[PDB]
Amino acid sequence: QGKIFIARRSLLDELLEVDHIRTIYHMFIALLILFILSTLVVDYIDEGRLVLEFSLLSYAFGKFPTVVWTWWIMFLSTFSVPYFLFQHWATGYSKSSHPLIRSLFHGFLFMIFQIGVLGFGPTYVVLAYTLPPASRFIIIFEQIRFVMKAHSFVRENVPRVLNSAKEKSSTVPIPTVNQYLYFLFAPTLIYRDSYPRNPTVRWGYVAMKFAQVFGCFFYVYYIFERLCAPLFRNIKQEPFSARVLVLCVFNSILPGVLILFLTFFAFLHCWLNAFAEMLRFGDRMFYKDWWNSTSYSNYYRTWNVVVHDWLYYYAYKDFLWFFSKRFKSAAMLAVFAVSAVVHEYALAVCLSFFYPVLFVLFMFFGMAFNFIVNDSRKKPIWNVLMWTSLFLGNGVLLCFYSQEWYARQ
Amino acid sequence: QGKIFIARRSLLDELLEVDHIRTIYHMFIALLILFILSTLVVDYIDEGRLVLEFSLLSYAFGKFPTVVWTWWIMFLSTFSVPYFLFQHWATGYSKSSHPLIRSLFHGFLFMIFQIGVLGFGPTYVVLAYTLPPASRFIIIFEQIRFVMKAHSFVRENVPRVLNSAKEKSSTVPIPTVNQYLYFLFAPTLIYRDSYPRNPTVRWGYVAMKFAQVFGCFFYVYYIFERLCAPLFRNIKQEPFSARVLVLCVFNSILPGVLILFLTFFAFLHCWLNAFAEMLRFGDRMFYKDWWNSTSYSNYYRTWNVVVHDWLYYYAYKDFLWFFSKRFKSAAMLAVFAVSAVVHEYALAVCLSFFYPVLFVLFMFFGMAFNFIVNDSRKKPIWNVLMWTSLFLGNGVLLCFYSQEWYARQ
Amino acid sequence: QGKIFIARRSLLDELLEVDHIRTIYHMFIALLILFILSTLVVDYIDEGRLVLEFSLLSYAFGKFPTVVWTWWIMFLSTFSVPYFLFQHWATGYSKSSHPLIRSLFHGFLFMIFQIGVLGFGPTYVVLAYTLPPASRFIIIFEQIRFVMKAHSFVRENVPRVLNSAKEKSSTVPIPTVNQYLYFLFAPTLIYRDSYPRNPTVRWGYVAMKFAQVFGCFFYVYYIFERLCAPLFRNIKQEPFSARVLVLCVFNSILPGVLILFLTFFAFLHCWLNAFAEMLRFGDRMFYKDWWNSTSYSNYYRTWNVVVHDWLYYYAYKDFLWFFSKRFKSAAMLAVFAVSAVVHEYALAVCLSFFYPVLFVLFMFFGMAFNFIVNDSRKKPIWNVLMWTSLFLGNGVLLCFYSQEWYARQ
Amino acid sequence: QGKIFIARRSLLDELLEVDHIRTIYHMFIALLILFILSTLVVDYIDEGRLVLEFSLLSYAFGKFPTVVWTWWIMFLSTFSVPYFLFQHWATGYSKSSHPLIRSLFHGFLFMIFQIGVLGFGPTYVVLAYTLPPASRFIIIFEQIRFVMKAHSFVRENVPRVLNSAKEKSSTVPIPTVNQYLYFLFAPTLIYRDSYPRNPTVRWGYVAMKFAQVFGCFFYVYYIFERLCAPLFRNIKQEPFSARVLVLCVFNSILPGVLILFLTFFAFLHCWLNAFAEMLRFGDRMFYKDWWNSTSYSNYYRTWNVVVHDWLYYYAYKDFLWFFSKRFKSAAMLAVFAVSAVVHEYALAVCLSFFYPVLFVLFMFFGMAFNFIVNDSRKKPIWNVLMWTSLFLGNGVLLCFYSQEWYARQ
Ligand SMILES: CC(C)(COP(=O)(O)OP(=O)(O)OC[C@H]1O[C@@H](n2cnc3c(N)ncnc32)[C@H](O)[C@@H]1OP(=O)(O)O)[C@@H](O)C(=O)NCCC(=O)NCCS
Ligand SMILES: CC(C)(COP(=O)(O)OP(=O)(O)OC[C@H]1O[C@@H](n2cnc3c(N)ncnc32)[C@H](O)[C@@H]1OP(=O)(O)O)[C@@H](O)C(=O)NCCC(=O)NCCS
Ligand SMILES: CC(C)c1cccc(C(C)C)c1NC(=O)NCC1(c2ccc(N(C)C)cc2)CCCC1
Ligand SMILES: CC(C)c1cccc(C(C)C)c1NC(=O)NCC1(c2ccc(N(C)C)cc2)CCCC1
Ligand SMILES: CC(C)CCC[C@@H](C)[C@H]1CC[C@H]2[C@@H]3CC=C4C[C@@H](O)CC[C@]4(C)[C@H]3CC[C@]12C
Ligand SMILES: CC(C)CCC[C@@H](C)[C@H]1CC[C@H]2[C@@H]3CC=C4C[C@@H](O)CC[C@]4(C)[C@H]3CC[C@]12C
Ligand SMILES: CC(C)CCC[C@@H](C)[C@H]1CC[C@H]2[C@@H]3CC=C4C[C@@H](O)CC[C@]4(C)[C@H]3CC[C@]12C
Ligand SMILES: CC(C)CCC[C@@H](C)[C@H]1CC[C@H]2[C@@H]3CC=C4C[C@@H](O)CC[C@]4(C)[C@H]3CC[C@]12C
Repeated sequence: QGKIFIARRSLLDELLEVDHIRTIYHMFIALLILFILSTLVVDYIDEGRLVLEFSLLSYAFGKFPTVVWTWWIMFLSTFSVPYFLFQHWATGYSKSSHPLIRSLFHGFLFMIFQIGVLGFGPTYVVLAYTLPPASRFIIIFEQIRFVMKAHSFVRENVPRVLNSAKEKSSTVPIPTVNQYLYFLFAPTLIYRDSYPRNPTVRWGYVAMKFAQVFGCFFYVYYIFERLCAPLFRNIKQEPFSARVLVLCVFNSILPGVLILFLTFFAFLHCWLNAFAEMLRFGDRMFYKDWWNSTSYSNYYRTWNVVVHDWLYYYAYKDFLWFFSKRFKSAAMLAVFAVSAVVHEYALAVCLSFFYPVLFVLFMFFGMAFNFIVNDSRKKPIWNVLMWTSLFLGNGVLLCFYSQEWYARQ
Repeated sequence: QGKIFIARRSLLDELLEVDHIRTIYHMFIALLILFILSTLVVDYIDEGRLVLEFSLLSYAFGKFPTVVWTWWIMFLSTFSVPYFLFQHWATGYSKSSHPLIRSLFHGFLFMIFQIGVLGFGPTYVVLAYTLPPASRFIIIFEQIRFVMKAHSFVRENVPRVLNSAKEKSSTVPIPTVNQYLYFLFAPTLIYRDSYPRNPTVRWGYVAMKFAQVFGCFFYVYYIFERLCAPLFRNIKQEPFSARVLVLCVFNSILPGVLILFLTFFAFLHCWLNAFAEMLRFGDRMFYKDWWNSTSYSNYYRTWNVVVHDWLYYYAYKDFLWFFSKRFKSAAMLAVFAVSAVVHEYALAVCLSFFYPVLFVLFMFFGMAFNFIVNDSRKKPIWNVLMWTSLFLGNGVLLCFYSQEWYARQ
Repeated sequence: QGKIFIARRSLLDELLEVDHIRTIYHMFIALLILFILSTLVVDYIDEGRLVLEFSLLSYAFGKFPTVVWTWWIMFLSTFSVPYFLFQHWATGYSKSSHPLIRSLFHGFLFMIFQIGVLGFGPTYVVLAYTLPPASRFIIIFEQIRFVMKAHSFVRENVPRVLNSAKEKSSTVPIPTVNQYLYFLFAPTLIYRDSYPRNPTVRWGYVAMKFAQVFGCFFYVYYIFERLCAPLFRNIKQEPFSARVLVLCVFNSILPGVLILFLTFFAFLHCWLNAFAEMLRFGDRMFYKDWWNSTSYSNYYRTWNVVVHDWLYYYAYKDFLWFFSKRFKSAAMLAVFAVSAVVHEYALAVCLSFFYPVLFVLFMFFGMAFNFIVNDSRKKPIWNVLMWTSLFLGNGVLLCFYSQEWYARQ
Repeated sequence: QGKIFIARRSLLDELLEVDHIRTIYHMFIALLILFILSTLVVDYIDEGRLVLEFSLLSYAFGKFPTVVWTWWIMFLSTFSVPYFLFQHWATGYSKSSHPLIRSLFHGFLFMIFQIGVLGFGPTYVVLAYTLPPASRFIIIFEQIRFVMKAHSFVRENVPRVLNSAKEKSSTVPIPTVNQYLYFLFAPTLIYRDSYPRNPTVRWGYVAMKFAQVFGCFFYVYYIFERLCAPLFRNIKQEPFSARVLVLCVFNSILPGVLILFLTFFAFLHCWLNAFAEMLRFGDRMFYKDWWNSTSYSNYYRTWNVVVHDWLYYYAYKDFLWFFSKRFKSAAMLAVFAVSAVVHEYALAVCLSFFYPVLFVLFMFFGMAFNFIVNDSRKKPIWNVLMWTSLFLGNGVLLCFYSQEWYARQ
């Protein structure tokens, strides 16, 4: 039982040298160049000399030093406190000084840490110090990382000591500082001990990926500056829903499709592969072929495997363990709820306004796209119906939120 | 020396079942559905119940009886006259009734046919009897077809009779009229006798291809409303060239790439393979792998093979035969001159206005791109600069021609 | 039992080179020239320089785009639906998924196709969308063709599958779609597989036949002006039935015999042999020697063989199979009823007026002539009474229908 | 030299049992019946009871007894006088009582007989006794017969005695009364002695032919009564040549074609075969296949052979003998002149009015159709051009003459 790690290459890495997929890479590079050329020409003819600095990224990433030290103190807390609270179980169940009291005491001491440090601290600085929207996503992303890393650490290592406590006069297994610190930078949220590793670090591989991530970040910026600038920055007259909403949703698809592809490739594939090569890591199978998946049969699992496995093993299966067996119902509702609640919250903090049609779109449809679709469907038309729904869902998302953001200015 | 036919499949047809490119097929199907849904919703809320007749295709495909009018007279003339004039060499050089004068007499009669009946006839019809754009294109496209088919027939069969005439008292080779007629519907412009043929015909294949061509034609129509209509039909105020032109070119790039991909797949693969399957034809190498091609060194010989072969074998090589040896300049400029004038002729007749920037764009840059890039460079950066040049070239093409067409009213 | 095809030539084609019947060909050619010369001289002295457009054919062959409109939808439907419904018996009786109900279900679907798409469809088109006479006749003629072709396809191939179904675990015979399509253009309404075929095609033959059919169509047009126009177009005064009717019938006999001979030669021989040569078809016994035939005993089976065979094999013999044995009365009246109603239907739709004297003339006399004359009489006096009956019958037909058509305005 | 007689059957007699030409016989019988039925019905509804006697034939054949005795006295004169004048040469050149005087004396006695009896006598009775037009043709026809029979008798038998006169003490050959009287009823105008004869008279053959001649005569009457009655008996108003003349010529073709066929079959073939069988006669090759002849190459010779041979041997060849050799000019003009002069005269006597466009049509065109056509032409198109010219020539003839006849009443 549990996830088992096998030394594999990433799917898209081996699939980017077929000599037909490398074309699409070059097409997107060519479109990056043509975006840059267009923006530089337009900005040159509008003003005097060409724009030196971008000016959006200065506002978007505003008070950066306060993001650096709040990340540092969050990193120091999640490194020190969970490890020290678990190292307090060095005695643990060996002497057994009245069990049932100390177990739930240290359990409550873990919970007050989880809420007190990561619940308030990250939210307090972003809300109180009036940080800008793009810069706030970094703190919230890293918050959701470290709360997962801490709970994963506690949930996996407790079974070791709790099983080993039955054996009398035996050496208790406790994780060391080195391998836990290694896990806290690793690109997977499952085990603590002896990950499958590669022989040597290339260092040219990590350089090319970090260059692609940089190129992707600029692409995402230029997407919002040309695809989402002209029609959201400008509009303010005859505030009616007669036809303009359908066209605003329609014209926001083509930006949304590229944003979805860039946010995948930049972060999920390219950024994690770079850290998986820089720091020795062998699995690299953290996404799968969702491209030809039946709608939401594999798409749920195959999109992010690292965060899916987190939810599958420690939220879904632990819920099923707590209720023993036989539901396939409110357990499925609870894992969809917590996933939607984490998203709506993360988005709500950054723009400081609420209006989550996102939750209704994740709650109503996220159920609909699993219960009335099934996994056994094999017809290719269902891939079309997935890709229709994904296109429209993301287009409606980007439209309504960027409308709402510029509406409050 | 001449082209040698081998029983192959179209590379995309072979490659479309690899399970990653069938995604891209479903991506474009899904975008068609979302384009149809968007247009039907907008039309419903705008006017009445829903769109009954499309309104654009009614104007564009206007006087269609006077196109069938044209095509059938054009088909009967190009079937009857070229073969009958060549079959009149049955006596040929065998009798030798004072040769050299009768040969040039029949050559003159064939030239008078080519210019008077196909060069002047259908172009007089479309200009004299007023026809709308997209309807004229059928007449001029099918005109250029039958001019090539007629020239291909005579030029290949003259060497047979002349070589057979060298050795006197022999059975003069004249192709039977089932052959040539088969060629007149076959999807290649090269040989007469014994093409490679498949053993059976599927007919489910051709039904799927004509279904796709029917879907592509609509896709292309949907392109003109939801993708181009707003920015061309509407704009009529403040006639200045300050920032609007660069924006209009940039906004017209993204429809452009889709038009280029749809006109490629629909005609060159799907429609042409449908005829290549319905009729028994075995070669089906109408286009090579031009996706992963070096920039402009080989794009010309891998984009459209059937037209390239016609040019390379009958215009280029015949010019090199006439000038004997060693130019690679007069021949290069001659074939470019023949192709670019015919393209300008094709696109100048339909809209009845001239503005041949398309000619100078193909002449000036198309030379450079052949000569500065070379076939010796193998680095992938050139492929990026091909896609950059093709995206910009097509975006400038569609923008400027539409700007000019809509400006004449 | 069924018809057995043997490689023959058309009897007239064989007989046209006997050197005395080639005179009669030249007699009718010479009369065409003298009809053209007479009409051109009259038109010159009457109005202006000469007749530019014929004026009758402009009205008669009126809205011809909405006929191609019809024919192509009708051709695609009768090609696709009948074969696909029959091909759906690929599973057939081999699987035996509860037979007797699915067989009648597909039989019902085929009946709904036959009535709704061909019985009601084209007749609705010609009546709803107003069309002139001689243009409607094309739609209803080609309608009746595809109804017979569709019925002939199913009725011949059902015995194959049922006899093959008796012996289980065998390769179910289903005709390939090159066959049937070949049949759908072949000039006979009987078999599917392996017709007798000639070794080569002449193409000078078909050019001569289409030249003759083109000449015959005009001959028939020339008939309506110089032969009928004066006595139908003009007469409008003193509405009495005193002597004018007998004179009008007598004057309409001599055009009648020419119309009967031209409609025979042009369509049944010349046009049908042109298709029988252009396409490879070997039988060509579309009509026997009905010239020297006993009066009405065998005229029916020697006049038009392709329609007679369809009736005799699929209407007459199937009715005798259904009623088992011994009637020669119910079957005779049934086939007469089917033919006379279809003829009246064909001639009632085109002029939109009814007056079915043609039905009672075929019913009352056509019975008598079959029964009183018999196949046993061999005296030449009966042949005289056939030609007397046919001359009078056609003269009364043309007179009364034209009288009625010209009277409705 | 001279015509040589061979025992042959008539061409159309053996050709009327092919089983395809017998059809045309039955078609013309069927049209005879339908003509009779139409006329009897029309005459019944117009008047009281149906017409008992025809009434036209009573006027047409009026004073018949005076035609009988003038024929009798003409027959007695042409039998008695030429034979007695030639029997006066029983001495002839035997005693030779001053030759050169008696030869030209008896030659002048023959000429005064020829002119005095047959020139005046026949013309005198028809002009003086005011006989009707149809009845006059009998006297003129029989006049032209007996003048030919008499000149043929003299011209052929003179060479016998004139050659035999050189031999001394030899029996002179003189024709007997029996064989000359036999010749005077025979259906050929060439020899006097030992015609090729058949074994036995059938008597059923002559009965069938005389029945056909009677049926043909009635057909010719009904042709003039229905085809030439309604439009020539009636018309008298707005006497202008604007368009009516072209239509009157056009509508008179179809009568003219049947008149030409009936006057051939009735008289030439059927009437002569009847007398050729009744009275023993073996040649019967007095017409040939003119149906497929090149225009006026064989038509001149092949139409009537009996009257052609008369002109060829005794007018044309005797003229060529008198001028020795080498003309092919005024001899050809003279034989065309005498032939045209005999026709125009015969037609002029019966209607008593002159107006011969017939002579201009025989003189101008009869030359044109021999000198500029030639005999060596072999293309089938020339048969069409003959049959066009024959149709128009006879149609113009019947129109203009029957117009002129009713114009003078
Ligand atoms: C003329 C045209 C076919 C150019 O390609 P091309 O004529 O085939 O080029 P060539 O075959 O003459 O050049 C041969 C050289 O290319 C190189 N080469 C490399 N690979 C080669 C290969 N597989 N085959 C041939 N040559 C190759 C070699 O150096 C070779 O040298 P060689 O002379 O020893 O053979 C092409 O421009 C044309 O006809 N039409 C396109 C123009 C047009 O329509 N533009 C519209 C606007 S985009
Ligand atoms: C039904 C129709 C084919 C009549 O001909 P038919 O059905 O072939 O006549 P049958 O073959 O049934 O009659 C057979 C009898 O004819 C006789 N007969 C003579 N020669 C014969 C031959 N060569 N073949 C068959 N029968 C022959 C025999 O007595 C034979 O007797 P049998 O029963 O022992 O065979 C014909 O009327 C028809 O279908 N359509 C024409 C009607 C129409 O459309 N009229 C429009 C107005 S004109
Ligand atoms: C795409 C085009 C610029 C091009 C690039 C490189 C090489 C070639 C040929 C000549 C070998 C072409 N030209 C072509 O393929 N013409 C045929 C078609 C075509 C395309 C556009 C036009 N014009 C509107 C000019 C005419 C024909 C393709 C789609 C339909 C037929
Ligand atoms: C000539 C006709 C009355 C006739 C006599 C005897 C036997 C038959 C067939 C049914 C075997 C027919 N019918 C026919 O041949 N129909 C086909 C055509 C036809 C003729 C007339 C009409 N009408 C205008 C009723 C329809 C079709 C012939 C010429 C064009 C097609
Ligand atoms: C069904 C309708 C919408 C027509 C869609 C036509 C589709 C099938 C065509 C249009 C353009 C085509 C693409 C052209 C470019 C490439 C790049 C190459 O490296 C992989 C194949 C791929 C991705 C092609 C696959 C098929 C394709 C996507
Ligand atoms: C700044 C630039 C370099 C970033 C571009 C990111 C590129 C490499 C990413 C973005 C989306 C990706 C694509 C996502 C969808 C598919 C469909 C699948 O069937 C084949 C791979 C393919 C075509 C992927 C290949 C790589 C891809 C095109
Ligand atoms: C009162 C009735 C019986 C008289 C009818 C006379 C008939 C028998 C005559 C009149 C004209 C004749 C025709 C004249 C023309 C030709 C053309 C030839 O290539 C075949 C014979 C044919 C077809 C003849 C056959 C017999 C014919 C039809
Ligand atoms: C070229 C144009 C004017 C079309 C003419 C069609 C001709 C060739 C057709 C029409 C009617 C036909 C005729 C129909 C009747 C018969 C009677 C038969 O016993 C001999 C053949 C014959 C005489 C046919 C020969 C060919 C024919 C005359």
